[PDB]
Amino acid sequence: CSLDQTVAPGNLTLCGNATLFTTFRPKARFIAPEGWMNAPMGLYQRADGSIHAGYQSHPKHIQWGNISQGAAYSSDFTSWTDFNGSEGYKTIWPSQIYDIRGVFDGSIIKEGIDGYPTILYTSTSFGPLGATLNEAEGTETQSLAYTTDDGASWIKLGYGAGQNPVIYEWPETNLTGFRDPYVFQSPRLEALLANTTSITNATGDHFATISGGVHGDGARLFLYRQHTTGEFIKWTYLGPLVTTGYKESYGEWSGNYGINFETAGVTRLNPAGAAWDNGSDTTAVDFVTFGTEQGRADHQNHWPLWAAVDYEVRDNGSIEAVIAYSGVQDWGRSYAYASFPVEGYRQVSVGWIYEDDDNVILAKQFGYQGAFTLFRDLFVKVVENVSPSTPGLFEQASWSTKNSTDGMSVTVTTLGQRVVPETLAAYKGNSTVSTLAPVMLNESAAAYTPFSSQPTDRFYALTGSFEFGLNTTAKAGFRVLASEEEYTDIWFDPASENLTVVRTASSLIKSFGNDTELAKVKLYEIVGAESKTLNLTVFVDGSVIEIYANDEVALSTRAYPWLANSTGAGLLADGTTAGDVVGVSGLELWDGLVDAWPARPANTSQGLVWDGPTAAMYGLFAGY
Amino acid sequence: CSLDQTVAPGNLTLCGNATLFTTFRPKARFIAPEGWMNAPMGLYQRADGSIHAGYQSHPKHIQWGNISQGAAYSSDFTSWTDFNGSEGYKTIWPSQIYDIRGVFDGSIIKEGIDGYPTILYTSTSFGPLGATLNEAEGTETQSLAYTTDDGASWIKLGYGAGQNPVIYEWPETNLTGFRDPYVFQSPRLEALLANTTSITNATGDHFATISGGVHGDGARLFLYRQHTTGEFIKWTYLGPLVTTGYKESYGEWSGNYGINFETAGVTRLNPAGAAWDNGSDTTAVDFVTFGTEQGRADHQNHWPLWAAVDYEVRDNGSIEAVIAYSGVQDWGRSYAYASFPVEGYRQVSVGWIYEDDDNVILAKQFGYQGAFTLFRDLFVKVVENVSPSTPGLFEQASWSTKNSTDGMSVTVTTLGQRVVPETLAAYKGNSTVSTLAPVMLNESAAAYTPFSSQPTDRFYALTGSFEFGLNTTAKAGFRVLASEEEYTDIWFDPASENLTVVRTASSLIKSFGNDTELAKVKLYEIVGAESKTLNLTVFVDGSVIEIYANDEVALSTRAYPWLANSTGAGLLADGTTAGDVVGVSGLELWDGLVDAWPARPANTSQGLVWDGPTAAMYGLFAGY
Ligand SMILES: *[C@@H]1O[C@H](CO)[C@@H](O[C@@H]2O[C@H](CO)[C@@H](O[C@@H]3O[C@H](CO[C@H]4O[C@H](CO[C@H]5O[C@H](CO)[C@@H](O)[C@H](O)[C@@H]5O[C@H]5O[C@H](CO)[C@@H](O)[C@H](O)[C@@H]5O)[C@@H](O)[C@H](O[C@H]5O[C@H](CO)[C@@H](O)[C@H](O)[C@@H]5O)[C@@H]4O)[C@@H](O)[C@H](O[C@H]4O[C@H](CO)[C@@H](O)[C@H](O)[C@@H]4O[C@H]4O[C@H](CO)[C@@H](O)[C@H](O)[C@@H]4O[C@H]4O[C@H](CO)[C@@H](O)[C@H](O)[C@@H]4O)[C@@H]3O)[C@H](O)[C@H]2NC(C)=O)[C@H](O)[C@H]1NC(C)=O
Ligand SMILES: *[C@@H]1O[C@H](CO)[C@@H](O[C@@H]2O[C@H](CO)[C@@H](O[C@@H]3O[C@H](CO[C@H]4O[C@H](CO[C@H]5O[C@H](CO)[C@@H](O)[C@H](O)[C@@H]5O[C@H]5O[C@H](CO)[C@@H](O)[C@H](O)[C@@H]5O)[C@@H](O)[C@H](O[C@H]5O[C@H](CO)[C@@H](O)[C@H](O)[C@@H]5O)[C@@H]4O)[C@@H](O)[C@H](O[C@H]4O[C@H](CO)[C@@H](O)[C@H](O)[C@@H]4O[C@H]4O[C@H](CO)[C@@H](O)[C@H](O)[C@@H]4O[C@H]4O[C@H](CO)[C@@H](O)[C@H](O)[C@@H]4O)[C@@H]3O)[C@H](O)[C@H]2NC(C)=O)[C@H](O)[C@H]1NC(C)=O
Ligand SMILES: *[C@@H]1O[C@H](CO)[C@@H](O[C@@H]2O[C@H](CO)[C@@H](O[C@@H]3O[C@H](CO[C@H]4O[C@H](CO)[C@@H](O)[C@H](O[C@H]5O[C@H](CO)[C@@H](O)[C@H](O)[C@@H]5O)[C@@H]4O)[C@@H](O)[C@H](O[C@H]4O[C@H](CO)[C@@H](O)[C@H](O)[C@@H]4O[C@H]4O[C@H](CO)[C@@H](O)[C@H](O)[C@@H]4O)[C@@H]3O)[C@H](O)[C@H]2NC(C)=O)[C@H](O)[C@H]1NC(C)=O
Ligand SMILES: *[C@@H]1O[C@H](CO)[C@@H](O[C@@H]2O[C@H](CO)[C@@H](O[C@@H]3O[C@H](CO[C@H]4O[C@H](CO)[C@@H](O)[C@H](O[C@H]5O[C@H](CO)[C@@H](O)[C@H](O)[C@@H]5O)[C@@H]4O)[C@@H](O)[C@H](O[C@H]4O[C@H](CO)[C@@H](O)[C@H](O)[C@@H]4O[C@H]4O[C@H](CO)[C@@H](O)[C@H](O)[C@@H]4O)[C@@H]3O)[C@H](O)[C@H]2NC(C)=O)[C@H](O)[C@H]1NC(C)=O
Ligand SMILES: *[C@@H]1O[C@H](CO)[C@@H](O[C@@H]2O[C@H](CO)[C@@H](O)[C@H](O)[C@H]2NC(C)=O)[C@H](O)[C@H]1NC(C)=O
Ligand SMILES: *[C@@H]1O[C@H](CO)[C@@H](O)[C@H](O)[C@H]1NC(C)=O
Ligand SMILES: *[C@@H]1O[C@H](CO)[C@@H](O)[C@H](O)[C@H]1NC(C)=O
Ligand SMILES: *[C@@H]1O[C@H](CO)[C@@H](O)[C@H](O)[C@H]1NC(C)=O
Ligand SMILES: *[C@@H]1O[C@H](CO)[C@@H](O)[C@H](O)[C@H]1NC(C)=O
Ligand SMILES: *[C@@H]1O[C@H](CO)[C@@H](O)[C@H](O)[C@H]1NC(C)=O
Ligand SMILES: *[C@@H]1O[C@H](CO)[C@@H](O)[C@H](O)[C@H]1NC(C)=O
Ligand SMILES: *[C@@H]1O[C@H](CO)[C@@H](O)[C@H](O)[C@H]1NC(C)=O
Ligand SMILES: *[C@@H]1O[C@H](CO)[C@@H](O)[C@H](O)[C@H]1NC(C)=O
Ligand SMILES: *[C@@H]1O[C@H](CO)[C@@H](O)[C@H](O)[C@H]1NC(C)=O
Ligand SMILES: *[C@@H]1O[C@H](CO)[C@@H](O)[C@H](O)[C@H]1NC(C)=O
Ligand SMILES: *[C@@H]1O[C@H](CO)[C@@H](O)[C@H](O)[C@H]1NC(C)=O
Ligand SMILES: *[C@@H]1O[C@H](CO)[C@@H](O)[C@H](O)[C@H]1NC(C)=O
Ligand SMILES: *[C@@H]1O[C@H](CO)[C@@H](O)[C@H](O)[C@H]1NC(C)=O
Ligand SMILES: OC[C@H]1O[C@](O)(CO)[C@@H](O)[C@@H]1O
Ligand SMILES: OC[C@H]1O[C@](O)(CO)[C@@H](O)[C@@H]1O
Repeated sequence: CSLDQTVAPGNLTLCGNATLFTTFRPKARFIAPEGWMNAPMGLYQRADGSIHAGYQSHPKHIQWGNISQGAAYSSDFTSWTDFNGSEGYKTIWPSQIYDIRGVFDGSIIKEGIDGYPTILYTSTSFGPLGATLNEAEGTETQSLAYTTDDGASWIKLGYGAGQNPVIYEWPETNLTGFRDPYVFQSPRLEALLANTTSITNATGDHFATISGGVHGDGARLFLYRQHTTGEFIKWTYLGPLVTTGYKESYGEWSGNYGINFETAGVTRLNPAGAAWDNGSDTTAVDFVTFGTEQGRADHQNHWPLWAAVDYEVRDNGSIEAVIAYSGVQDWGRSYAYASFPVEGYRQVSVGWIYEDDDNVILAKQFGYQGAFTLFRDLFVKVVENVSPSTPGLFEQASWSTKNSTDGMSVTVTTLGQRVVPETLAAYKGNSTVSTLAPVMLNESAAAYTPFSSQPTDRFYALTGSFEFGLNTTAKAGFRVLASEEEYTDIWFDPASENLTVVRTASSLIKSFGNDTELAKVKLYEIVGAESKTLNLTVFVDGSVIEIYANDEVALSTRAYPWLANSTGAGLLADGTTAGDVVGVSGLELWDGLVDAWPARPANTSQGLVWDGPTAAMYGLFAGY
Repeated sequence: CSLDQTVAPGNLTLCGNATLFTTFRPKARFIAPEGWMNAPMGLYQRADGSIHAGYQSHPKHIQWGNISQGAAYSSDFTSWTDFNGSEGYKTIWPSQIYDIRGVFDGSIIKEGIDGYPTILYTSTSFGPLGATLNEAEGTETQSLAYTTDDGASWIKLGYGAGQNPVIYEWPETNLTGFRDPYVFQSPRLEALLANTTSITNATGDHFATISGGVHGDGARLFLYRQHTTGEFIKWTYLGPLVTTGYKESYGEWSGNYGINFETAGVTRLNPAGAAWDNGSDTTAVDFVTFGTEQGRADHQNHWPLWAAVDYEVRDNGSIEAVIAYSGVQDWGRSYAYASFPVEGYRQVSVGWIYEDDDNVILAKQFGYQGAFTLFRDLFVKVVENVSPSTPGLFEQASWSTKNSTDGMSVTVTTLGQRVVPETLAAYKGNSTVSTLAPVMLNESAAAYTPFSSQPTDRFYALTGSFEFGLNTTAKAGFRVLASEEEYTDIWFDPASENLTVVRTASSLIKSFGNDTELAKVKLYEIVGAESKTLNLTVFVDGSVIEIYANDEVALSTRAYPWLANSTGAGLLADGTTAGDVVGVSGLELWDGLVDAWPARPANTSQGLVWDGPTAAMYGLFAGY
């Protein structure tokens, strides 16, 4: 195994375990110390203002199994410190008959058992488990644990009647899934249900959704309400909150609802961030975020979606969330988005970016799999003075429109997402910042124009505002992780409304994915404007490429160039002419970002292990 | 619920949990503090000379489940002290994917991992488990744990390749069972295999048997040998040690071999006790003790058996234990006998006495189920100068015969069992001892004759020597736990060779078992004698009646009389006449015995719990 990155890669499958640990590894984001990670979980702001982040974790392995909560904390979403206890960085693990098959996703009751932060999580036991299998009741249940030391450790309630698991009865038969309890307070839902509490007897101040579906009949989000305030054992099933059809799609801008939901959450937002009103704020909108499975031919059959909803109260004292419009939270290789409340009326969302090595060819050589996305503030994005001639505006696909009184302008509303400002400030302050001169891409533009200042490594950010003619057929964007022989091209094509990431040349290593990523982006044209603008921001972090457009569209992907000099960046131009000009301004490069794990050495591998021949006998985990 | 024991019992099923805790409870023997217990396990003599005894335990329940090792220690087999740790009196419990379904029986390697006492135990996981079910490989495996604090706690080896479980591959297909590893040293087997170690490469000083069988083709005891001395991960399968046929019986004196073995062990004995020679001691005999299942219509389909064996070395470097003669370790409501070595060339055996409430009618009201037998020294019983006219002598059923040179006398050899002398000494010393006058049972004998001194409670022992004519048709024995209305009759009938316990009047409470117990007893007639003698000893301990005859035959049973005065005892006589006289001598009553758990209060119930609706969903444990 040669690690010479000045020549073509050899047969890297001959390399030992974790020999490629640092080669492609993100440095500026949340990632486990080593091994397998997937979904964020147990997210909460602690009493001291710091953020506790959990994650689905399988240390010393590179496939899923014995799934546990790994955890860490941060005062700024950006620089993190691992917990370190008797199980290393794990804080909850399989240990009881009810959760021995895995401690799945869970969420936080901030004032729970004996006043302590309390997690409600999916406790899994034996049996077929999956949306395409014949799962039975008991295999997935919901259980409680609480922490007396701010997340350093958790104490589970005892196993038994009136204790764990606390939710085990399936609310409907033939479920495709029954997991990922999302606990939340909602003045909105309390106000809506206040006249029906005699029907259900559920009067608690916490609600919980559980994600699943029904075999042959689409996904379901099930709503529960805490039966009594200050008591956490009894949760009353109200009814289905979200019901979608088997592989139903709301359209091209909205992914596909698949057969089963995962990691669903409920929030309420206004233009500033989180909204805690009862319905009285006319600018606030109710949202559900959710993953779907088996409604996609690629991306591990997974869509991370969101929908704006209008709540209706049913006669039996339950809530129907009627979908008003429906979108995509991230168009790339990410899934399992979780959101949580943060001080200052914020709702912050973070997901999991998987690798692009689906045949598991170099996973052992990495010695790890997975990272988080960046942490994102959610809010209601409002665009005023939108021109009615904006193409496709009244499809109202992943947005709503409200006409002005005179019908000559429109107010557009949709889900906004932006990187938390703490991370942007820390990144900028720790980076070498180059402000670049604006450029007109015209007849003289090369296909690729390197920036006047170049990155020094695979840890950087770039931004630019691309101004297009209203009838342009030109394409423009950014090339990143670029040498002569390897590069990744991020294009926007206003005529098709497609943002693409072309990865045919991303790496000389052929075992990594090289399919083109695609997001839809609606450029809302402004009344009186003779152009339309795309604000495009890209974070490059080891192998992660994380793209944001107009504080609305997000696309996370992976590129694994071998060569040490495949770090360059610049502007892309196609079909720009003297008449069809793309103006690029507000150009800036941040080289370096932040070391997100300052206490960790460069190599935190502890080696990899095999579970042995019993892994195949039990049939639960791959075993490596 | 009335607890008035001076009048007839009411409907005792209306009584609360553990309200009958003290009513029928043994006081003078090993028993858990509360709840369910079954098989002894993890038996060893510690470095300080004390005895560590483990047991299959389910606290706060009255049926089997979450099965764990409860433990205690004693300096004299008789007075015990519970361990007390983070899990109360438990010291090993289900905690890993490989043992989450139960920590089954295991045995001790005295100098094991890092020189510490080490247990090899059956670690169970999910799936059908049972001799009549379709069990699969992995459901029962064998795992190691070691203790650094003399049994107060145990540390399991890690889960994985080259660690736990250490034995998982089935040695043959379609096993009925694969459990109860019995680890032992054997100079005998080492000497027999010494010329074959090139064939197998197994040269360790520990052997282990695993108990099971093959579907449709009878029971099997599988022999393993430690691959290398001082190393405890690798155990090499040699071959089947004992092979018996599907529901095969060696005859009337030998029970039935059933379909599957449980709790099998291997030992070597001589007339004094344990034998540690290599084969050179011509007085020593190799024995296997084992439980069988599904070869009996009653007694929970369970026979606790033993066999004398002659070892043959196979060409593949394995051992066939050929059965020479075959007997019964206890004829009553006991099972799961374990034996272990004790200083002074002793092998000590102890089993589990189950209740006689198979429909679980009063188990909750008890608040516990089960006890141990007394601890028994094993040895080779030798009877010299036996008359060849002893009826049925040359059937050689559960004994062997060796003729004298002149053919006029016989030496009989069989398995001897007697209560450990420490217990007999402690019982006698703490009791009020009444030595009773000898009696001739003749034409004037009443059916029942109370002893001149009577017990004061349900904790006593009695012994007597019954001398019969060689052609007697008289019956005699002992009545115990007796008032006018309730009593239990222990009869010997030399003409049929049957020792019986008639329990039709044992209790006014009709839900307890009342079937007649039966053991075969061979009175070996001595050359020149004009009579034959039965030495009969009975221990009465709460509800336990434990009977020993001629240091050979054992019969454990249960009687639950309601009335407070159903404690009396005396002699039974049937068909005694002027011509057919039974002489009774050596009569002695010990009233009181010993408080075996001096630190425990009278009521050690902690209440009972229900596992809740998930117990039925998981399908592993009853849940109560
Ligand atoms: C199969 O069998 C299994 C084994 O038996 C079984 O699992 C066990 O289940 C039981 C029962 O559910 C569990 O017992 C509970 O334990 C809770 C604490 O759990 C944490 O701590 C224990 C013990 O920790 C000590 O020991 C360990 C090991 O040595 C050390 O590491 C620790 O440092 C600590 O050591 C100190 O103490 C020792 C003595 O105990 C000393 O020896 C030592 O020197 C130290 O000083 C840990 O073992 C636990 O770890 C395990 O679990 C975690 C997850 O939780 C895993 O991550 C980990 O790997 C382990 O598996 C864990 O860390 C107790 O809190 C709990 O007791 C409460 O609940 C019951 C009711 O259900 C009450 O009876 C009891 O009174 C307690 O309730 C009171 O207190 C709580 C909290 O304060 C209140 O909320 C509650 O209202 C109540 O308050 C009352 O009192 C107040 C005043 O005090 C009053 O104001 C109130 O009004 C009120 O009256 C219970 O004991 C046990 O942990 C399980 N063990 C394991 C190993 O899993 C399994 O379920 C079985 N399976 C089946 C299918 O049946
Ligand atoms: C799913 O995930 C699960 C969770 O991750 C996973 O289970 C875990 O598996 C791991 C890996 O197998 C287990 O880790 C092992 O733990 C052994 C010790 O186990 C005992 O102690 C721990 C820790 O105890 C501390 O913390 C608890 C909890 O707070 C306290 O109660 C204790 O008092 C104690 O507290 C002190 O220390 C803390 C810090 O650690 C402090 O915070 C605290 O303040 C105190 O000071 C317990 O948690 C264990 O309890 C659990 O298990 C028992 C059964 O064992 C249950 O009954 C119980 O309920 C719990 O479930 C337990 O009591 C370690 O010995 C072991 O490390 C050895 O092995 C590995 C190799 O496999 C080596 O890397 C390592 O070096 C060690 O080997 C050396 O040492 C041994 C023994 O000394 C030697 O034999 C060996 O040769 C070697 O020697 C070397 O060094 C010598 C010099 O030192 C040298 O001379 C030699 O030459 C040689 O080089 C390992 O860490 C972990 O316990 C499991 N945890 C649980 C909760 O189950 C599960 O498997 C996963 N499932 C799947 C399917 O994957
Ligand atoms: C004395 O000890 C016991 C422990 O043994 C303590 O706990 C009780 O344990 C018994 C079992 O011994 C439980 O009985 C079972 O109850 C089931 C129905 O439960 C619901 O109703 C009761 C009655 O009002 C409620 O109290 C329960 O509430 C508790 O549980 C819920 C969770 O569901 C918690 O949220 C609460 O907080 C409580 O903890 C429940 O709401 C019932 O299904 C079950 O029925 C079987 O058994 C009976 C009798 O044999 C049959 O009539 C019936 O047909 C079922 O029989 C089954 O038999 C076989 C084998 O099981 C199966 O193959 C068959 O198909 C069939 O299903 C049973 O009655 C009791 O619920 C439980 N009580 C608790 C936890 O409070 C006592 O508390 C303790 N007493 C004291 C004072 O300490
Ligand atoms: C680098 O990290 C790894 C952890 O990932 C460490 O451990 C190794 O892990 C790999 C898996 O990643 C193990 O590979 C598997 O080995 C099986 C055969 O094992 C036996 O042979 C090897 C080779 O000589 C021995 O080393 C083993 O000894 C160890 O295990 C025994 C217990 O059996 C212990 O007692 C010892 O002490 C050792 O610990 C064994 O004797 C093999 O069956 C398995 O095969 C699958 O995978 C390969 C490749 O994909 C296929 O060719 C094959 O067809 C099988 O594919 C399966 O694929 C799917 C999904 O699994 C199934 O559905 C199919 O039906 C099919 O079965 C695999 O090759 C390796 O054994 C293990 N090594 C150990 C523990 O030593 C490394 O140690 C670590 N390296 C370092 C230097 O630290
Ligand atoms: C019944 O018990 C008696 C008394 O223990 C046994 O007779 C004794 O046997 C020993 C050992 O051979 C002798 O040393 C004693 O002299 C005998 N004592 C007597 C006759 O009082 C007798 O062997 C036992 N019988 C059976 C059939 O087990
Ligand atoms: C980058 O590295 C490759 C391989 O060493 C080399 O061919 C190329 O000229 C280097 N320089 C660039 C792309 O500027
Ligand atoms: C990282 O550390 C692991 C564990 O010690 C080691 O096996 C591996 O070779 C190291 N990799 C690198 C790139 O240093
Ligand atoms: C309430 O009504 C809805 C709509 O029919 C139904 O799906 C839900 O199950 C009901 N809730 C109950 C029965 O608790
Ligand atoms: C909204 O405005 C557009 C453009 O003027 C018009 O076509 C449409 O009918 C208006 N909708 C409503 C509800 O008035
Ligand atoms: C660099 O990043 C750290 C960690 O996030 C942050 O606290 C610090 O303020 C940053 N440095 C600046 C802004 O100069
Ligand atoms: C075309 O673009 C280049 C580079 O921005 C610029 O120098 C030139 O002035 C542009 N042409 C016109 C006509 O503006
Ligand atoms: C024993 O008790 C019962 C019921 O109280 C009584 O009838 C009998 O006379 C008592 N005395 C005996 C059997 O000596
Ligand atoms: C024994 O103690 C248990 C637990 O406190 C109690 O429920 C039961 O009534 C007691 N039984 C007796 C006979 O004292
Ligand atoms: C050794 O031979 C016996 C008799 O055929 C057989 O049952 C056993 O499995 C053999 N041992 C092996 C193959 O290890
Ligand atoms: C043993 O002795 C009996 C009685 O004398 C006789 O019938 C039998 O044949 C003898 N057995 C042998 C092997 O000599
Ligand atoms: C009573 O029993 C205890 C406990 O077994 C024992 O140590 C003691 O010696 C006995 N008392 C005597 C023989 O007087
Ligand atoms: C018959 O038995 C009684 C009681 O033991 C005794 O008094 C009497 O002497 C016996 N008869 C003969 C003839 O020995
Ligand atoms: C003695 O026991 C046997 C069972 O081994 C039985 O067949 C026989 O009928 C019994 N006879 C008497 C008289 O009890
Ligand atoms: O690791 C298991 C967890 O990951 C998910 O499948 C999302 O991909 C969740 O539904 C589950 O809780
Ligand atoms: O409790 C389970 C244990 O009990 C037995 O079944 C004996 O009755 C053993 O074979 C097993 O190890």
